[PDB]
Amino acid sequence: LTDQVLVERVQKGDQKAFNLLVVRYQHKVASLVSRYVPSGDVPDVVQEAFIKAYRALDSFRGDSAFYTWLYRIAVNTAKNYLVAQGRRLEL
DNA sequence: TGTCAAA
Repeated sequence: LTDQVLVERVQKGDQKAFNLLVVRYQHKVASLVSRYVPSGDVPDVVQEAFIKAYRALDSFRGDSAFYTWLYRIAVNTAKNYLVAQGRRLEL
């Protein structure tokens, strides 16, 4: 089961295939997100990143490895979190 | 909104 096979399966309606991608990548994504947001907020941001990746998977062209695309989604989700945090903290 | 080398 390569990432590409799992992605193809999800794009064909096999939702549970995506759970294998989450199991494969959640530790890496948490580590990445922890570079950007406070430790207590990492799980929330990681969860959002994975939901966004899943819901946008139909638009993923496969012009990179899945993880390359997911990595950038995670970074940008963290960045959006920081913008929202700035607003809430009146920065 | 999009995020597509890899990381």
